[PDB]
Amino acid sequence: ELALQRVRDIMIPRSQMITLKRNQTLDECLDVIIESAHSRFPVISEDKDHIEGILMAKDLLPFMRSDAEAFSMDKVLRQAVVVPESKRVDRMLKEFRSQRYHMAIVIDEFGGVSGLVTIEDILELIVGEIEKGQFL
Amino acid sequence: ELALQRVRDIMIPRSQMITLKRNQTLDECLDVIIESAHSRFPVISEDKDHIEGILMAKDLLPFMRSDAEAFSMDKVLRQAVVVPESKRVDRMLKEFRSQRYHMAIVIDEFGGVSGLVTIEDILELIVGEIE
Ligand SMILES: Nc1ncnc2c1ncn2[C@@H]1O[C@H](COP(=O)(O)O)[C@@H](O)[C@H]1O
Ligand SMILES: Nc1ncnc2c1ncn2[C@@H]1O[C@H](COP(=O)(O)O)[C@@H](O)[C@H]1O
Repeated sequence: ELALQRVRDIMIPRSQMITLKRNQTLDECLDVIIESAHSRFPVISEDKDHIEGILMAKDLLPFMRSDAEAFSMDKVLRQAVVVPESKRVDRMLKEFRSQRYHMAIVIDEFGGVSGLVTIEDILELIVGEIEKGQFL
Repeated sequence: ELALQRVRDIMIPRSQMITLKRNQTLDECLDVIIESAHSRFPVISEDKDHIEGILMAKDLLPFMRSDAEAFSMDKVLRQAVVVPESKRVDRMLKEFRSQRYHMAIVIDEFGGVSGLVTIEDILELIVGEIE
């Protein structure tokens, strides 16, 4: 059943993505991170169609030490992985697992950002199927 | 297949739990959290047999704001959920899902802490079965 669904069917659409701007202050970033409670965030330049990388909330913790250097986006920004929306979900899960990451940026047939997908949503689909089977 | 396993079979044993002490400073907590790379931590008093609660690393972030109050353990400590070693894993998964949490403390029949169990490890069992 995983082999038959595409990432587009399970992705978080572009409009629902919680992102950070490359030049936002630490306080603004914190407001977004704390309010949304997510762990990872696409980082954009001007708009959600231009993703510069991913920020992981955990990577902020070292900058909370009493003697740490100052935070800067350049110090924590990681490269984002991009996948086409047509990718099969079983292959997406295999890729998350083998390459050891959690979030991909999803692009459509025109090259624009159509959303994001995470390994957690694939696991949610699997367990959801478990609970549906248990419902019937 | 989950119904045939017990939490004892999949738990992180007591000796391997990465914990924080109730009276640790923010710097000490950060050292443990950053080194271990975990997201959630049992909080203990004298020893791992007395769990006072759970600390979630994300709950430290509000104290990073430029105008935030000072950190203290009392501001972030969360209540811990306890389950017996004998609990069947299908029931544990149902509980994590319905109550929407990730980590439970595992105790033996005498009241001692035998370890901790997480939803991530159950999901690892499931995905392992898929692949
Ligand atoms: N930056 C984000 N924007 C929108 N949704 C997200 C984001 N990060 C995670 N999610 C969604 O929230 C779920 C829980 O992940 P998290 O909130 O990071 O624990 C994921 O499986 C996604 O469906
Ligand atoms: N505080 C902890 N002490 C020991 N193991 C943990 C702790 N938190 C999570 N784990 C385990 O470490 C692995 C990754 O979980 P996490 O670090 O929360 O992403 C899983 O096998 C968890 O069961």
